[PDB]
Amino acid sequence: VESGLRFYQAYDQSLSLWPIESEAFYVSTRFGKTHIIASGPKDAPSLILLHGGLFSSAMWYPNIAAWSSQFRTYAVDIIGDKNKSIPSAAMETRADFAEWMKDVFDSLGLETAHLAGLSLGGSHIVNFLLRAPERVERAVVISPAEAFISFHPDVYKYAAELTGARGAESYIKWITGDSYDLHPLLQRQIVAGVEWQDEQRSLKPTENGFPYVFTDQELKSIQVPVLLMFGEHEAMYHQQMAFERASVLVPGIQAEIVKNAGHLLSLEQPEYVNQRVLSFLCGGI
Ligand code: NA
Ligand code: NA
Repeated sequence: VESGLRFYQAYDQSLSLWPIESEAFYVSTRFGKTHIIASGPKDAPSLILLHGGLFSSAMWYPNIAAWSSQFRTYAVDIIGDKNKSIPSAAMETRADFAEWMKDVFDSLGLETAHLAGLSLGGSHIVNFLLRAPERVERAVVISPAEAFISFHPDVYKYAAELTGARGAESYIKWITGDSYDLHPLLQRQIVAGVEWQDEQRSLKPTENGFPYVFTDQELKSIQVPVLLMFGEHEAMYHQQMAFERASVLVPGIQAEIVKNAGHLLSLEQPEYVNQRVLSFLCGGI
């Protein structure tokens, strides 16, 4: 609608921050046309990027130049969230999420890929590497939306109030923390995203979907290299407990808690995150 136009306009603004050339297009999936922003050398290994809830692929601007030197990066807009992907059938269960991603891989012509993701996209990645390990090279999970530990009860109050601008600002103020401000373009886009009343693109809890805490049983079964990163100031849960749990259960995991950052780790400490991910991704033998 009218709000939808304002959101699409804000998204296009945010994309002026993209530091390199890229190709935007849609791929077909059984859950709808999924928006991709692709960058980097066309013969380089594949890297799928999954944004946090409400942020869209635009949030990768301070990481994309570093990662697209050595990888063909595909920044994927999670279908059913506020972004350019266009939902058909609602994506509802954790099985659906992995099927959606298989279709994305398929439409992109990819047998395997590296994946890196924040928050919601981080939780997609854990779900994907569990259900489709054969399609995953190396996996990077940053500030995951649950997955390793339960949210603070608070999280649901903030989520429930995402019904207009006031709610979005309140969410942003809380999630960023007192030490970090979003770039004004991203601030605007996220607010306009929430203002846009579109239920098909509104994130909501579903029966056998997200949010989800993976069981000891599931986590012990992980068979791919995982890099797990939390910020010391993570507002959404006790990152120490998530760290301890992941470290104990996941075979060969590299897990860490980064100083002077909260939830939005790839945005707050891009210099560190950029290189840490490059180092991990090129760590395969
Ligand atoms: Na802030
Ligand atoms: Na915390």
